[PDB]
Amino acid sequence: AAPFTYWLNPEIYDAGGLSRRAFPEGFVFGTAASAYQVEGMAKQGGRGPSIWDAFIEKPGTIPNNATADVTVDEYHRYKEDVNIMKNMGFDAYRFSISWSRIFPNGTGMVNQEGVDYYNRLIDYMVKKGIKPYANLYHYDLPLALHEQYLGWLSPNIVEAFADYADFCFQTFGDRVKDWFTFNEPRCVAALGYDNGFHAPGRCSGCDAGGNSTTEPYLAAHHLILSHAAAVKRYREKYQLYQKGRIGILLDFVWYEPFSDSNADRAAAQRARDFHLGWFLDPIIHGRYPYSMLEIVKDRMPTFSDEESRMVKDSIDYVGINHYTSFYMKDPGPWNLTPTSYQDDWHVGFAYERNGVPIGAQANSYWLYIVPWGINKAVTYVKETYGNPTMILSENGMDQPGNVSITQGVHDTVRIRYYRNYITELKKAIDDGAKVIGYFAWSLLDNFEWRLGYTSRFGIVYVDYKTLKRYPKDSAFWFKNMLS
Ligand SMILES: OC[C@@H]1[C@@H](O)[C@H](O)[C@@H](O)c2[nH]cc[n+]21
Repeated sequence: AAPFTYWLNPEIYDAGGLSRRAFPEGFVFGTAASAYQVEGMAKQGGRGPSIWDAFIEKPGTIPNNATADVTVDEYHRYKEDVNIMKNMGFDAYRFSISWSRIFPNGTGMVNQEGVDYYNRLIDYMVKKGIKPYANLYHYDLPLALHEQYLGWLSPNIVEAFADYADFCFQTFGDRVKDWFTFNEPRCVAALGYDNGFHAPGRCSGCDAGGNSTTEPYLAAHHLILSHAAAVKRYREKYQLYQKGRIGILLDFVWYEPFSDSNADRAAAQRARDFHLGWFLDPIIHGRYPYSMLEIVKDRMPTFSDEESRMVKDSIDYVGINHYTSFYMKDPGPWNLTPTSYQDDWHVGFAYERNGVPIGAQANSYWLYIVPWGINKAVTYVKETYGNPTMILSENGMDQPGNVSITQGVHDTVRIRYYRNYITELKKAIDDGAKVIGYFAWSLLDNFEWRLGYTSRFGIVYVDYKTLKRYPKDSAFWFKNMLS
């Protein structure tokens, strides 16, 4: 590469006073990824198609009709990837297992070739001293199940998921001691079924059809039951023998009141309710948020008594995926007519106060750089939910995809991002938050869902022509801070 690639960035060596000794004994630092975003071999090695394979087929879905058939090809270059992880000082890797790579049809026939891949992967991490954190679901429902009964929209999914979970616990649990059932069921439900932005692209006006007033609530409900059903398998059959732990990964945008009024304060709490409460209130309290029940009414399913008991306390810890924050305003008087889950929040978003933007915007349209947001979010979870064990399970930011190696590696904006967010995380911990780990999204630039390869989130740059890896300055910033 060009000489400027090798300029030594002084920011690499400013850890902002952070080290392992600024965190609890045993605190875990890792990176996070997902099966579809990094594996490749989408249509090979036995893997049956998922909803994203079909979704991607519609022209104009991914920019430049790009695909994840290869992406960064972690399927073949996992040893290199794990080696970078170890060399940069990380303790852990949160990956996901692909459901349809294990069960090409979602239920029934096991794909032994898929099982073999995950065994290779996990065994290699253990060999190198990287702790495996396995996530069971990251947007990749087997297409068959969507075809049979529309996947998350059917109560049939619950036992289908629990069986897949069961198999994974049986198969991988001798060395995986850290499980998550779902990555961000709120996005699975909202992007899948409210605005159709993600697979299977259902919504009120969408080509695929759908109903934004009802389907996201149906989906969310079945995701919760599926989580609880899977955890029940874990607890009853595996937990006391494998001695591991199981949680869920929940996204949480911080919602800050725009002003001190009762109205704006209530708006911010209302947003938290619909964004996080939706899943965390059932799991901690066995019930939905009050605001949701009153606003959404008949459109929300209800839990039976049995269901409520299965759902309550169905985690050993909660993963919080946190990136960004917004101001929240009371939007005036509310219609009235059901329109969508997002509309049901009855809030106004604001991105600046007194001419000052809440923060700089990263590449992604939704990502505003607001480090103090991570402190408020974690503290809120501490105060609202009885100080549960937490993992800060995703955090990072993106550069535009169209940049050269030479430019891509000097990501001092990302160094600032981490220094500042990790610093604000430390404060919330120092103040009592029971956070036991932190994971950066992501090790490698990868397939960014609807943004394709126009968004680079990695701390390692990937040349998509050659699949060669180039650690960015931020990787070295971690390496330095972690020793
Ligand atoms: O947008 C960057 C990343 C995605 O790539 C991940 O798959 C997803 O877990 C997520 N949630 C919030 C931000 N992100």
